[PDB]
Amino acid sequence: QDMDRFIDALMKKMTVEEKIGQLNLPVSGSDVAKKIEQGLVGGLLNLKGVEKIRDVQKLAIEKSRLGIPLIFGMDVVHGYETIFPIPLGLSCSWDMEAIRKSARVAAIEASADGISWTFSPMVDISRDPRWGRVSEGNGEDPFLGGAIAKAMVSGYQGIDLNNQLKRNDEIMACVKHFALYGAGEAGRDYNTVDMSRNRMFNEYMYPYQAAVDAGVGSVMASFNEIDGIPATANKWLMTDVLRKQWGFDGFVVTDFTGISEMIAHGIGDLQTVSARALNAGVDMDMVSEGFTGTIKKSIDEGKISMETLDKACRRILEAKYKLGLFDNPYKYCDLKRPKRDIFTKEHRDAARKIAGESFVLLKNDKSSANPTLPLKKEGTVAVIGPLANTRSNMPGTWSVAARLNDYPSVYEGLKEMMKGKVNITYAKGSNLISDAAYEERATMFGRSLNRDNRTDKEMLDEALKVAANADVIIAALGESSEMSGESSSRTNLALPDVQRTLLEALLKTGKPVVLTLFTGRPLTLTWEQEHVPAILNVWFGGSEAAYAIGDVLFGDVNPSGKLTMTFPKNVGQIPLFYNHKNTGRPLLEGKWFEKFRSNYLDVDNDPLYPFGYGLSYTNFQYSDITLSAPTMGQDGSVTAMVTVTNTGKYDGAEVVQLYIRDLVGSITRPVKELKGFDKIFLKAGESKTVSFKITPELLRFYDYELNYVAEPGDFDIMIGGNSQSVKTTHLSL
Amino acid sequence: PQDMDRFIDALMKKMTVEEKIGQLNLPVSGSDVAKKIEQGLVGGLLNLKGVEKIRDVQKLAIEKSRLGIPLIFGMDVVHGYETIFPIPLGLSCSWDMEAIRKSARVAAIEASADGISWTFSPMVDISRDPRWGRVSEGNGEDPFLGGAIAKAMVSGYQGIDLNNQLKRNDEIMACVKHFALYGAGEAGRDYNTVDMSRNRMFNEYMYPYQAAVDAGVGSVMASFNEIDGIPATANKWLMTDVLRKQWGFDGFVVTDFTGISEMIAHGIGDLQTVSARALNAGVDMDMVSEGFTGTIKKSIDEGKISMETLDKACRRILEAKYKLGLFDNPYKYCDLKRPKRDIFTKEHRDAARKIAGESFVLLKNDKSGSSANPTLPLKKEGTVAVIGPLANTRSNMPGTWSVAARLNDYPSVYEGLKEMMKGKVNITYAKGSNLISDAAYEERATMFGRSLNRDNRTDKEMLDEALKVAANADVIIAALGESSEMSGESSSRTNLALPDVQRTLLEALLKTGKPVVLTLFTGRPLTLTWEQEHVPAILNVWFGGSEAAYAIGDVLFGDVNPSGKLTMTFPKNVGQIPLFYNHKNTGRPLLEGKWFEKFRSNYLDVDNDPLYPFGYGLSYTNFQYSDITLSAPTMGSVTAMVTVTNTGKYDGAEVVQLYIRDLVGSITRPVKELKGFDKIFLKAGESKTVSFKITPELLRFYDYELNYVAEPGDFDIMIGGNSQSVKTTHLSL
Ligand SMILES: [Mg+2]
Ligand SMILES: [Mg+2]
Repeated sequence: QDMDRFIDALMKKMTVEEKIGQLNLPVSGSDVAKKIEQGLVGGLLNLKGVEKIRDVQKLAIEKSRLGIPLIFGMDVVHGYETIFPIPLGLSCSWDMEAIRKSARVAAIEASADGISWTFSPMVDISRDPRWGRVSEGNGEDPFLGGAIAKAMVSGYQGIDLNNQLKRNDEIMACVKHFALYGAGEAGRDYNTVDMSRNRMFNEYMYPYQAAVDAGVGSVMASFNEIDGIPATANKWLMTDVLRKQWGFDGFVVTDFTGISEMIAHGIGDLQTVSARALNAGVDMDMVSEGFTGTIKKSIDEGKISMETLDKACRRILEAKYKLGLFDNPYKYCDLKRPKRDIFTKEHRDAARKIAGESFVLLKNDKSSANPTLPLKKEGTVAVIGPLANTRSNMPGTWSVAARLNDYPSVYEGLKEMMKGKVNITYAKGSNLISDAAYEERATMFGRSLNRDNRTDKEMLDEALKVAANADVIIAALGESSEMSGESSSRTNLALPDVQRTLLEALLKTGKPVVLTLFTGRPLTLTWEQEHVPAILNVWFGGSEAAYAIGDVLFGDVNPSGKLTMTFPKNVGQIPLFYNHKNTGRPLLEGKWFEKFRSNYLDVDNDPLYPFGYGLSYTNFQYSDITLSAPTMGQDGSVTAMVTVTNTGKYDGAEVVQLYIRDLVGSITRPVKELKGFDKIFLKAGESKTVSFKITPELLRFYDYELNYVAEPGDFDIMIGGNSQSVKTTHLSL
Repeated sequence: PQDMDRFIDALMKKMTVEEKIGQLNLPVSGSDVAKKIEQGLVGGLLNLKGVEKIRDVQKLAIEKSRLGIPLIFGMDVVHGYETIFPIPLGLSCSWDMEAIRKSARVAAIEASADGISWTFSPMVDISRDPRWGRVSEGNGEDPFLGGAIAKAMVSGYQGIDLNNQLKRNDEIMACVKHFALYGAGEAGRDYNTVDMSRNRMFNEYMYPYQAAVDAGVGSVMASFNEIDGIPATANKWLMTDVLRKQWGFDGFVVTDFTGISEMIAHGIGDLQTVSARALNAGVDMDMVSEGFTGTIKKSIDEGKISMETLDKACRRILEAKYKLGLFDNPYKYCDLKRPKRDIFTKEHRDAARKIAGESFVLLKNDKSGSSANPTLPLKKEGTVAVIGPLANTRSNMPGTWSVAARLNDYPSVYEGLKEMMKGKVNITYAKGSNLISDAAYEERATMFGRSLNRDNRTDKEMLDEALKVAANADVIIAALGESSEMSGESSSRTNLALPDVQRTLLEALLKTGKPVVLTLFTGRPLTLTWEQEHVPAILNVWFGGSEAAYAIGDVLFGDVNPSGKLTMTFPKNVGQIPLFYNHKNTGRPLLEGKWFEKFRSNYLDVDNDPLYPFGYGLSYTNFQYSDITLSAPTMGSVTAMVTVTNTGKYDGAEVVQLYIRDLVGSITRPVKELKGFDKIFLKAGESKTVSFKITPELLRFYDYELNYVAEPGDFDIMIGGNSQSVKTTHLSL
């Protein structure tokens, strides 16, 4: 109606070259202004500062023939300047409102600085902790993945589908990486992906669909091939699935240089592969110049229709309309806003809050028979390890707008907040890893630890001198932030060598030790789980991480996070995940080892920590399940409720999880699927009922012909505090 | 060709429904099945050993059943009956199709002589996961090599003229297994889920089964794994669309052990329901499950199975027996004088020793200290100590899947060397270490009669004993690695290294200063970076079979020049799995020499390369290749020819391998694929010419639409001594 008629007239004034130019998305890198004057830039990524963005925008408005405004993109992944936990840690909060509010805040900060478009949320399902980009995602499960995709896009864009992007603090979200990028073979970033159509839809695709359903304005095509076709050239995925079946209405952008990397892939030259991508459904070309370089010749030669180009152009224009940018090219260019909106205390309070509700307590034995945690606010507490006094490694990877050198390290932030209460000391203890050249590439992008030439024994001795002065050791150990993220694959998931050696020495002091574990991925921790009294997985907490860790270790906040990705025992178990098929020879409960079952010779089938695992300072008690009927026909739905009681000594939160088992299928079904969850707070002593409505929709799945169906027969309804501790009841449809 | 049909029509028109279902029944032996046979309810038996026992049982089916339909007697004769050839994986490393077909000929001659008419072999599952114990039973990761051996083996069992097979009483019906994809079990755990695209199936995994069908294989065995979420035994797309309609298979499909009933645990229904689905899918014979005898008639009465479907399955069982000549002579294989004539003769064992020697792979043979010469070949003098838990065990020599073998009768490494080297070398022994630290793990690793007699002794005592022998020897043969039952069925490892205590024993032996030859026993690729750096000489002896000790002497002391070449990639660590030679390029490939480069497809903690590539294997001599002469630059055919010259001091064989790379595809193509090979023998200083014929058919692949096509365009033709060091020339189609 309004939009259509307005874009109609604009497009009537546009040459074929100007339409192609709308598809072009370079970096800002005097240079770029010449392209804009010629009409060749549809948008810009990675320019920073509201004042520079406005100046570039004035060029498009006043010096291109047609005055079409630009989109301004950036990877706002878990914060602009206020830095939240890395997405993988954030997912462990299981707190959909807190996650939406973290996106709302990032949108407000980046919009204050002229950014209208973020390459986020990342929703790739991942079952392989070798892939460093698992830190950017939501874990292994497509139901939780879908809800979080929903929280992030609604936080970025607005909650009401029919009233998004209309505020100057709402920005366009970009869901990535369509698709299956998390199944890169052997955990190596960019590697081949291959899987059946059924596995895709039943296990990998839904979180993309949730983002589209949530209103996401853009989609990014992934680097990986699918069915032998790079995603950026896959008509089936970019048209049949994304548009025909899912009903997406925004535009598709490639990843960085996605188009020209298809040459490397092995499917042709730049003209050939640019036309395939445009014909596939790809709308916007990030840096490759494949569209600008070759579309007009391909149209000349009949390999692309004017129709195809006009669709892609209109989608670019439609996004700019929906953002409000024809109404006002400077909607996001308020030079006053960054002082009012960026790194405020209200933003930092909420990031610190959610950080301490995202950490995951994996162990809390004795080290006196009290649990080691929480810690008494007294005495002397030494913080020892390579991660104890580094500012730049606090935000996590993918924080390209952060102020790395400004945020407090663990040693600093605890010393400040416990001023007058606890004597906080420090020892580096060890390097990151004994391999210096590895430590260097693990600490790039400003994350150096300023590695010395001290022998491992020199730092070891210094740390034991300091630990003898202390009552409790906080071992700050694990990964550097850039040991995860893009192009950060590991074949080994252990605690690095010199750190584990430092750790045992600290355990040999007989003093209580709290492992404060920094990581972007599941790690292999069987030794730590056996020998270390207390273990808190702090992932990477963001810019406020030090204080949140102080909140949790000293009991000001009772930990409530739970794993959203499985923690295998060793690397040989990958992939290991909670929602697997039963197989025809399952190892039954307690039976490892049994010959001629599906198990290994040298380790049992179990993860170290299952999906949904998370301890608390307090314990929770579950009743059995109350179903409102045993069959579904009775009312078309049923209700499954339990009462959870806080039986310990601490007010605390508990993530109640709903699992379902389709017992008999026309194809093999998983042994459980997350189908619901509810995070509740309980005062010590109090109880509450948690109900879940079971609907026929909740039981659907893509059968062998890819029909989305619920089949009659029996289900097991389970509820509990992780995918291994559940009460069970029984329903049929 | 109509005599068979008229005969089987006449027999089938006399059969009650029950007796037709009887023919479909394959129980194990245990009136051990004599009640069942008398009621006409047994189509064959498996694992009955003894020609006289088989003859008595068979006389029961002739004389005591109403119709006198004779039985087929099956057994897993995989790489030998009592003359044991190397395990298939080690056997595939010979690259000698003629010697491989002769190994099945010998096994068939021995197995028929003892009454067996039917072997479950060849196993042609492609695998790229060395965690899976069953790679020992296969042919490696490549489908062109695997298909040739499929043909070699089926021709060996049944006869070379596919139009004139099974007519002799020393030819037996083979069974290709396990159809299909059983080698892609997830996380390398046996029986676990398999999922992949239809495109990967046919370009990467499927051809060895078809090659066997084309070779005339009489029967086919459904695998344990699910495929597209349907267990292979219920998969009608697989068993009917692919196997018969597309490939033209004329024989019959048998299940693996209790395959049908294990579909209940798969989660696809009760015994009657899955039994009906399998017979409707194209499964003809039911191994032990009793699902066909238990439910088929009930399902016909209920209208879930047609008679025509039952008659189809029955007819193929009867055609199998006819083709074996069994109706005409039910006792064709029941000659009580044939055991002494045909089983474990000098001639058979000679051929086993020859091929074993020609299958071991020389992985490393560096000279050390002040030696003018490499350690191998050893000099026929002085004292050579054989040390390690594989040094003096007879029962572990055959390898896994030697069910008929005589575990006590085959010489251990120290005995064979001792007697063959009498009067030239003083051969001594020390156990050195247990197989592994965890005793419970050793007993699971040495079951099925493979005990090493673990003592009460401490590791130190055994080390002191070994080092005391070692100090009196001139050279040490470190006989280390796996027991036989650490591979095979249900023998997955999540750790692919040398066991802890053996590693320790090796390090002490290296520290003696005396030369050390690691003689590595194993049924799978191991991770050997430490050994590749610290051991001067390494020979992979896999498991050589009944004559392994004698062939180990042949090679170690020089009379045989090692010619084996790897058929499966050895990764540097488990974190690299899957790693294999025929992968896609990706869009961000790490170029040669570039590790580590950020934003390439590589790892942080290891480069992308295997420790030893596919087709790798050394010699005591050197082979040099001329450049490739192509008879024409563009595609009748074209001819690709090199000259190979033995430039070193010893006669020896060399596997010449041909690789082809399709440069641009409509889908991504592998960086190279084996397309030919040729094992030549060169006297020292001799040159020979090696020529391959490149036809369009050799360049066909399955495209996105699963059309089998060669696409015009450019090709790299390569010839070399392994998949990483090749001469290159260029062919255009
Ligand atoms: Mg069901
Ligand atoms: Mg081509």
